[PDB]
Amino acid sequence: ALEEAPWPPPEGAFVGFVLSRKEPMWADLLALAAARGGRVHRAPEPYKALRDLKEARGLLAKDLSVLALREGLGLPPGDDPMLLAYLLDPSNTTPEGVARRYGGEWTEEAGERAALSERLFANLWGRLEGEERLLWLYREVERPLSAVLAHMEATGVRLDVAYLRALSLEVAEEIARLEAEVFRLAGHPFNLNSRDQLERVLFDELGLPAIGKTEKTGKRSTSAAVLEALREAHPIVEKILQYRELTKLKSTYIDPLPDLIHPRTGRLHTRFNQTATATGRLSSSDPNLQNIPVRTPLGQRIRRAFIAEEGWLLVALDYSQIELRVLAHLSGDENLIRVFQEGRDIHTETASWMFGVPREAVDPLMRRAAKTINFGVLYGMSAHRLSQELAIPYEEAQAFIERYFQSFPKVRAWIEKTLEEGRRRGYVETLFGRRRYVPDLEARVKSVREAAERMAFNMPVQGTAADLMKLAMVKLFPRLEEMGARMLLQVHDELVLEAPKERAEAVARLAKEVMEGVYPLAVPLEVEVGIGEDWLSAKE
DNA sequence: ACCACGGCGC
DNA sequence: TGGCGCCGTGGT
Repeated sequence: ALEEAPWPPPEGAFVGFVLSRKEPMWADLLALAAARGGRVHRAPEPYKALRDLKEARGLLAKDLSVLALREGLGLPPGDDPMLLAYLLDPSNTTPEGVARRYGGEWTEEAGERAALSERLFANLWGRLEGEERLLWLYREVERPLSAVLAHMEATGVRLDVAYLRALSLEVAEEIARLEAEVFRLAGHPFNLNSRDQLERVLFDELGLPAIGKTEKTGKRSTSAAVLEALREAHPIVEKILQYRELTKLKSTYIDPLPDLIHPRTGRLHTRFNQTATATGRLSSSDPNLQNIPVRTPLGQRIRRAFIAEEGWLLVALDYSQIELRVLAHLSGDENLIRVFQEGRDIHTETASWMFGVPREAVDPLMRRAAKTINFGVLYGMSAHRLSQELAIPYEEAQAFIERYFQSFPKVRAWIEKTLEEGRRRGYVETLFGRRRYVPDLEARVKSVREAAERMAFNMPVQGTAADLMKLAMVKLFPRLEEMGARMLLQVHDELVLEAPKERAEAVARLAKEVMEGVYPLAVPLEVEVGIGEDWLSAKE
């Protein structure tokens, strides 16, 4: 309110900034302002004014820092009340929402954003008083990570445009083949991408039985859940499912990628966000790396499109079975911990325990059953879905779930304990104290309660895995920077680096030891590491 | 263009 | 298998 001072601000001001568009690598900086002690300093020319700052403190600090890096200015992000809000409650994911909740308003003026940032930070910092685990997470994980993420987003990754052109044509050709077959079975062309038109074809013209309904529009569903069951009702059903698979891959991960190549860098600049998810896992966008298929050979073909700069090599590091390792640590189950201390193939070992047989006598189908259960228990898979993933009777599925918990009773115990903590405290927590609120545990509708139950015992595992990775990223980055290597991508429990040929194997060695020793667990952390000219070739 | 929606990937 | 980023569709 009282007088706006002229640029530049005193050291330690919070920034507010307006971009021409939300993606900083592609945006123009339209306006910059700083606030300290409630007084605002507005920048005459924003790009030059960036030079006057030593740190970006404020809402979306990381995003200003990426744009600053684009311009060759080293402007590290620092304090950011988004990070505080997210630690207090991970349903806090955006500035608008955080302002709506805690005070103030997210507007479109730089000066006001800078003033809001300063007030919110003080406010939220006060609300965190005495929350020592969350404060530890802020100082040791979230704040320093934000600078790592700025480096990753600003550096981007090289794409193999020639390879993607060839992949596009190969997929395009298979799609054309399938739609021709579909039209022949239907007797006319129609828009396969229109669920309304497909509904008419399947259930009115071809007279197939409808099963499920749609959620809100109240029509006959054509979802995979329905088509799955109808695969014998008509040969057209299988063709649609194949068509959908390929068209989703092409529309999402083949066609858009070259347009994301930045004209100034010649690289693709994946956006990373540390306040997006319920669990604390990093999120990515443009493209969303998390949803590149993980089973299909198609998924593998997409990773082949990510390549090293000439003379460099990609290094891919993955925390193997980290979710189950974390579950072993949280549960304290001695039989599960043993598997991982023995360094044995953990699904074979699981099968060995479950079925009461030596490991030599575990056959591949038994291993598959154990693998399915290991992750079904983790994610709270149903006996019904189990019996159809293994293709066995429903009652044999139930028996198999119980068999797992008889062998790993402390896992059963930990799940129930976690739900009890959640029902009593209103939230659950990770190893490090990252917190998720779970109000719908005490709910009437069975459907909703069970979804809440699943979040309640997943979040502690997923979030612990998440913060192990983040902590490792924070620790690795200054070591990589000094070698002239880069951190490029993070997805699931995997990290991808770029280093010159000559330093590649040294960088691999270094990254593996930092990641494996980032924190002591009841079981060791194991990192799978590979080196290659593309991402697919590096993951092995 | 905006939006909600079905559908699908994790 | 298991909140949201993603796509194309269809209503303004």
